[PDB]
Amino acid sequence: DLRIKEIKELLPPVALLEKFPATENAANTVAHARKAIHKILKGNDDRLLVVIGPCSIHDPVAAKEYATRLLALREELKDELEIVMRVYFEKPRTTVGWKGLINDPHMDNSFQINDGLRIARKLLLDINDSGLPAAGEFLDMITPQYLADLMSWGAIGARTTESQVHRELASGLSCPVGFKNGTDGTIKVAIDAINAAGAPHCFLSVTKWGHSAIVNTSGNGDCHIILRGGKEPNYSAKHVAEVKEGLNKAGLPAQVMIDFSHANSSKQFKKQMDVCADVCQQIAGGEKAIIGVMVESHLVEGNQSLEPLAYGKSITDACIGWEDTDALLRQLANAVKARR
Amino acid sequence: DLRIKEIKELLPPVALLEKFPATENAANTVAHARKAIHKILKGNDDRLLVVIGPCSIHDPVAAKEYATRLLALREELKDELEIVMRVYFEKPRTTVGWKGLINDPHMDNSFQINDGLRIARKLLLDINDSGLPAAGEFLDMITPQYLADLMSWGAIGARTTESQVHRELASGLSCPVGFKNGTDGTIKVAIDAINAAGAPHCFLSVTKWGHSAIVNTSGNGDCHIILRGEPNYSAKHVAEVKEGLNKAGLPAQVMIDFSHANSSKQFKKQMDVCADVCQQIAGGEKAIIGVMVESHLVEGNQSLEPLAYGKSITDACIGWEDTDALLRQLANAVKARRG
Amino acid sequence: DLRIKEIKELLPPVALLEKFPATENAANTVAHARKAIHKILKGNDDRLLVVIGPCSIHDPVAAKEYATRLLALREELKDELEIVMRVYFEKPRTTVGWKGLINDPHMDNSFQINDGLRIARKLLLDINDSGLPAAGEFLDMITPQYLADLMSWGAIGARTTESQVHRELASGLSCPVGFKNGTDGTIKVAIDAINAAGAPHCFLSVTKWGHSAIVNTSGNGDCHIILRGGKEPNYSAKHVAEVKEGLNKAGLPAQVMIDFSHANSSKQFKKQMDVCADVCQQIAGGEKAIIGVMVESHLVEGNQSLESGEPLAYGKSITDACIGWEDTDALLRQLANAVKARRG
Amino acid sequence: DLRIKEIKELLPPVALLEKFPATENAANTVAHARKAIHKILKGNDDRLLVVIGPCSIHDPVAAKEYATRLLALREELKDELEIVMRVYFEKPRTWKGLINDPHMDNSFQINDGLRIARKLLLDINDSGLPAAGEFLDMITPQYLADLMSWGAIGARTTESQVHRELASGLSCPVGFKNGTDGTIKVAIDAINAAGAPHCFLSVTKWGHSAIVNTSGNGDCHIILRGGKEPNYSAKHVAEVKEGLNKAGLPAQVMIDFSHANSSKQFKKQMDVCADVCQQIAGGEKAIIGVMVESHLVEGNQSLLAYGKSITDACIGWEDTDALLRQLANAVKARRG
Ligand SMILES: O=C(O)/C(C[C@@H](O)[C@H](O)[C@H](O)COP(=O)(O)O)=N/O
Ligand SMILES: [Pr+3]
Ligand SMILES: [Pr+3]
Ligand SMILES: [Pr+3]
Ligand SMILES: [Pr+3]
Ligand SMILES: [Pr+3]
Ligand SMILES: [Pr+3]
Ligand SMILES: [Pr+3]
Ligand SMILES: [Pr+3]
Repeated sequence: DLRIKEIKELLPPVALLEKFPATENAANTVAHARKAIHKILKGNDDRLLVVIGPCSIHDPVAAKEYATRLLALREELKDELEIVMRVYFEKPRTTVGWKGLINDPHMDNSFQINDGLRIARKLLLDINDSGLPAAGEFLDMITPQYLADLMSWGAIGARTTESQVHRELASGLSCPVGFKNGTDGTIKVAIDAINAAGAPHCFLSVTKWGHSAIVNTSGNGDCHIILRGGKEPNYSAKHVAEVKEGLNKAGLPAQVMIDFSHANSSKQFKKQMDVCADVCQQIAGGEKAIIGVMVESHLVEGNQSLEPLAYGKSITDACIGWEDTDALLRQLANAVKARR
Repeated sequence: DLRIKEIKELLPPVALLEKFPATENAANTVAHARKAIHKILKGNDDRLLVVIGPCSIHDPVAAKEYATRLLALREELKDELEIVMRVYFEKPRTTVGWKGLINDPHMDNSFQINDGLRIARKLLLDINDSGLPAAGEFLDMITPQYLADLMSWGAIGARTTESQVHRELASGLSCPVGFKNGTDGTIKVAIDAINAAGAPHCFLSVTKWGHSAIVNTSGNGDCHIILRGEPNYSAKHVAEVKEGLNKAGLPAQVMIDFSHANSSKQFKKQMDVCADVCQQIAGGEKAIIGVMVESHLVEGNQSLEPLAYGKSITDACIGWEDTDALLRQLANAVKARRG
Repeated sequence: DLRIKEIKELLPPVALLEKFPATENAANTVAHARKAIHKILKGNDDRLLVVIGPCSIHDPVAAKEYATRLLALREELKDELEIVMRVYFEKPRTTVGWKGLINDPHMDNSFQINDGLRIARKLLLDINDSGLPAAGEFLDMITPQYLADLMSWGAIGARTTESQVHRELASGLSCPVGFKNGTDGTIKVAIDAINAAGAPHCFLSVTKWGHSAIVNTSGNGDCHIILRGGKEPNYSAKHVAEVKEGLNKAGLPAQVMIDFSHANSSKQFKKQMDVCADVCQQIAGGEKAIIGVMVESHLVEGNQSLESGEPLAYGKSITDACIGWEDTDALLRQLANAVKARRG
Repeated sequence: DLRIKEIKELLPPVALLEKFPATENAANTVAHARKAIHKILKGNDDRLLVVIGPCSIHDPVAAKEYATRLLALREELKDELEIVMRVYFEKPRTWKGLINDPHMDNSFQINDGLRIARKLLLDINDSGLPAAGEFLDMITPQYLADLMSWGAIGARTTESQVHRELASGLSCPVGFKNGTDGTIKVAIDAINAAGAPHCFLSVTKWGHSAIVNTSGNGDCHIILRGGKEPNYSAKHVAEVKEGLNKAGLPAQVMIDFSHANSSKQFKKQMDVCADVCQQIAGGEKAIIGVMVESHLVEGNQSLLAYGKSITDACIGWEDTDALLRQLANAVKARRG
C-alpha cells in the first residue's frame, strides 16, 4: 500500500533451475559432501569440517580463483579436513548496508536481483562442478529454492537463530545446517533452534514455481551449534565444556563448530590465527567435540569499503589472506592427525 | 527436497480480499486509527495509545463480545485514550502447543490454514466494521498480505526484532510498528530495528496474487520501542530508555507492555504495573506514549472437551472488571499529565 | 510482443469461487438438472430438455426478472419439460462486435473483465439459488473455471465445433454438452466432435489458481448434436432422419436437440414459433429422437443496437432478436402439450 | 471436476526462454524474415514466400538435416524466393505431435516436448533458416512464437473467435486456410477480425492467466488448400481475388500444394507446382506465397524409417530441389 513504492517481476526458481541445471559432477559433489558431514556429525568420521572462504561473494572471477586454490588444499588435506568453500550471497546487516550479491549484484542500489540470481547460481554451479562443495547462510525465505540444491552445508545467522521461520526453513533443507549462538553469546537460543529444526513443521513458504503454499517438513537431525562469540570470545576449552554440558542436558550431541571470526576474533582478522592456535591445541589435546571450524578467508587480507574496487579484498568483514589460509589449514590438519 | 514431505494449496490473498473486502466503515476505522497513532508518535497528541485484548484469539464469538464492551469504553475515554483491540492469533513459543487460530483454527492440529485465514480476516473485518481498531502481531512474511489492510498497529515478535527479514517487512507496513526490547532489557537491537525499518528496502516477497516478486519499500517512520522487561516499566528504566533513544537520535518515546516479565508472569500484576505507569504519567511523563495489556472477558487461563467461555487458552489475562478499572486508571492519569 | 499493447491483472478463479460459493440450493439445482439431462440422454426419461432465454445477458436485473417468470413455468410444466435458462455470457462474432457481459460488461469497450466475472458469477449463483438451472456457451478457454460449477448444460457454438481445443474442453466438463452443426449445415463435424469429446485427452489448460498446467480428462459421454440450420433450416423430419441415421452409423444414439433460432428461423425471430409448430407435430406424432430444443427468448421481443448511443430499452436483446414473454409462455405450453401427446 | 483425472505441473514459458534464449543470429533471422514477408504482403517485393518442410516434426535429427539442405537452396534462390522451413510441432486431428507426445507413446511428456521443440526451433533459426508454424493451442505459442517468422491457423479453427484473437496479437504474419469446401468467406472474415484490436484472457510468459489487449494484425492473408475440389487454378484465384477486393482486402493468396489441392496424393504437388508456375510466369502478382509438404524421403509411415513422415505424405528431396527451382524461374519470368 502506501509504503510499497514499486513491485517488479521475479524469475521463478524453476527458471533458474532450467537455465543452470546441476551437472552430474556438481550433483556428485553435493551428495558426497553432505554424506561426509553426516558421517562427521554422527561421530563415525574423525576428520574436521572446515567452512572457509570470503565473508561475502561480490566478484565471481576472484571466487573462481579462490575456489581453484582451495580445491587443491581439499584434495591434499582430505585425510584430516573436509573443506567446504564459503559462498555467501546474502549478508545480514546490523542496521543497513549492502545485503549481498543476489540483492544488489552491481553494488549500486540497482537491485538487479534477477541478474543477481543468475550470476549467483552460475558461480555456485561452476564451483560445485569443479568438485568443491559450497556453503552459505540461509537468510532470505525465498532465495533458498534457487540455490539450495547446490548447497552442501548451511548456516543460520546469529541474528536469526531465534527466528521461527528460519528454524522452519532449516527443518526442510536437504543439507546439514549450523546455528550461530546469539549476538550476546547466549547458547540457549541455538539449542532450542537445533531442537526445533529437528522436528517436523507445517508453515507457509514459496514453491519452485514462485507460488505461495503450505509446506510440511520432516525435520533435520544434521544440525549443530556454531560458537561465534558475544561481548567476549567463547572458543576456549572452558567455553567449549560449558556448551558441551548444555548440549548433553538438552538430549543433543555434544558437538561444536568454532567460528574463528566475528566476536570470537574481536572483528580483527589477524586474531583468527590465534583462535586457530587455541582450537588446534584443543584438537591435539583430544577434543572430539570440535567437529568443524569456520574461517573468513580471501585472496587478499583485510577489507575495503564501497568506485572501482581492489582485487581479492572483501567489501564486508575483513578476511585472512591466502598465505595465512594455506598455513591455517595445515595447522588444523596437523592437529587432527595428532588427535587421531 | 527430501525433507519436504508434502506441499498443499494456499488461497491467494486476493481470494480472501475478494471474499472479505473492507466495508467503508472498516476502512475508515483503520485510516483514522493509523492517523491518530502517527499524531501521538509525532508528539502532536497528549493521548495514550492503549493496545488491549486477549493474549490470543481462539474463539471469534467471545472476541466480538469483547470488542463490543471495549468499543463502549473507547467512546467513553477517547478524549484521553486511543483504544485499539489486540487481535493476536497465536502465542509464539518453542515448547509444544496450539499453533494459533490461523495455523490451527479447529484446535486439533489439523493445520487448516485456509480456514484459519478466512476466520481471522472475517473477525478483523467485523471488529473494524463496528468502529473498533485492531492491532496485530507479525510473525511471518506471508500472512500479513491477508490481514494488514485491517491493522491499525502492529508488533514485531520479540524473537525477531534482530532479523533483517522482519525489519524489511516493517519498512513496508502501512501501519505503525512496535519493536520489543531484548530479553536482557537492552534496547540496542530495538534501536537497530527502528533505524533499519525507517530505511527504504528492496527484497523478495509474496504479492496479493500469491506469487513471489521484488518489492521496494519507502521506510516506516512510525516505529517505536515496546518495553516488556526483571521489570523495566519503572521510572528509572524509562529515563534510561529515553537517554538511549535521544543519544541514538530517535524520539525518546516508549510503549510499556504490562504483561509477562513486566508483570512477573502473574496476570493480576498488570494492575500493579498500571498503578506505577499511571504514577509516572500523572506526574508529567510524556515519553510513555502507549501501553499493552493482556485482557479478556474472563480472567486467567485454561488448558486446551469443552472450554470455559471467554477465558484464554494461552497466557493468563485480566478479566473485564479489572479491564474496566485499568482503562479508567489510565484515562484519569492522562487528564492529570495535561493540567 | 509488438502486437500486445497491454497486459493486466486478472482475478484467479479461486477468488470468484471464494467470493461467490454455491449455496446448498444452488448446488442442488445444478446436480439435479445435470442428472435429469443425463437421464433423457440415456433414454430413461421421456421429457424434453428446453434451453430457453436471451441470446445474450447484458442486464442482471432483466435477467432475474426473466428467470422468475421462467422458473414458474419450469415448476408448472416439469412433468413434461426440463427447463433450463440460457444464461450466455460469451458471444462469438462473425467478424467483430460486443463479445458479451464478461468481456465488456459496460458495453462501451472498456473491457472491465474482472467486474464482468464478478457480475456473471453472482447472476449465475442467484439464478441457480432460486431453483432454475442455467446453460451457457463455452467459447473462452479460461472463463469456464469461474462458472462451470454453476452450469447444468453447455453448448459449443457452430464456429467452434470443429476446434480441437473446444472438443478437449468438453471432454473434461462436468455437465452435458451440445455440439451445433457447422455454419454451412454440415452434420459430420458435430458427430466427430461428440466422439472426440467422449474420449480422454491430455492438454494445456488453466487451473483454478490461474496458472497453466497439464490436464488429463476422462471423456464426456453426455454429448449430443444441436441442429441449428445451415444455408437452409434443418429442423424438418427429412433432416432429423438423416441425422438419426448419420449418428447410428457412427455408433451414437439417434438423439437431437433442435435450435429454433439462428439459421433454422432464417434469423427471423418470430419464425421460432413456426419451427415450434413443426417440431411439436413431430414430437406429438411419435418422434422420440428429439430430446431437446433451444429458443431465443426475452421479456420484450425484438432487438436493439448499442451503436446508437441511445439509452437501451429494458428487457430487450442487444444481440440476436428474440421472442417476447407472451410468445414464450405460449411456446412452452405448446412443447409441454406435445411431450404429453408423445407419451400417450 | 468429475471428468478431470489429473493436473500435472507445466514449466512456465520464462523457464524455456531462460534455458533456450534466442541467439542474436536466431533473433536476426526471425526479424529479417518477418520484415521480408511484410514487404511481399504490402506488394513492395516481387519475391515469393515459400513455406516448405515436413507435415510434422517427429525426429529433431532428420529435421536438422532437412534444415541444412533447405538453407542451401534458400541462399541460392534468395533473389526469387523467401524460403521458410515448415516446423510444425502441433497437429490438428478429428498423435497431436512432438510437443504433446514427443516419445510417441501416449506418455504425453509435454515439458520434454516443449524443451525439444524450442531447442530445434532455436537451432534452425541460429543457422539462418526462418521457421513457420501452425498455431493450434492458446498456451504453446508463448514458448515458441519468438522463433517463428510466419504462422498458420488451421482450417478447422479459421472460424474460431479464440484463434482470430490469438492471430490479432501475434508478432508474425499469419495465414488463414479456406474452410473444408473451397469457400473463402470464413477466411476473409478471419482476416478482418484478426486485423482489429482485441481484448481477451490469455496466459503470460510467467504461466499465469491475465487480460491482454492486442493491436490487430494487418499481416494476414488467405491460404488456398481446397475442399471437395482443388482451388489452385487461375479461375479459382480470380474468384478469390474478386472476393477479397469486394471485402476490401489486398487481392493476394498463398496456395497450398498439398491436402485437397493434391487430393491427398504427394506427387500431385508437382502438378500444382506446374500450374502455379504457369500462372506466376504469366504475370500473376496475386500469388505471394506457396506451401509444400516436403521431407528428405518421400511417402509416409504409421505408428521407423529415417527422414520419412509419420503424418501426411510428403515429396522427397529431389522433387523438392526441382520444385524450388521451378518456382524461382517462374518468379524470374514474372519479373521479366
Ligand atoms: O447463442 C447461440 O446459441 C449462438 C451464438 C449467436 O448468438 C452468435 O453469437 C450471433 O448470432 C453472432 O452475431 P454476428 O453474426 O453479428 O457476429 N448460436 O449461434
Ligand atoms: Pr563475516
Ligand atoms: Pr539483466
Ligand atoms: Pr502473551
Ligand atoms: Pr474447510
Ligand atoms: Pr443468438
Ligand atoms: Pr471494479
Ligand atoms: Pr499436412
Ligand atoms: Pr524428462
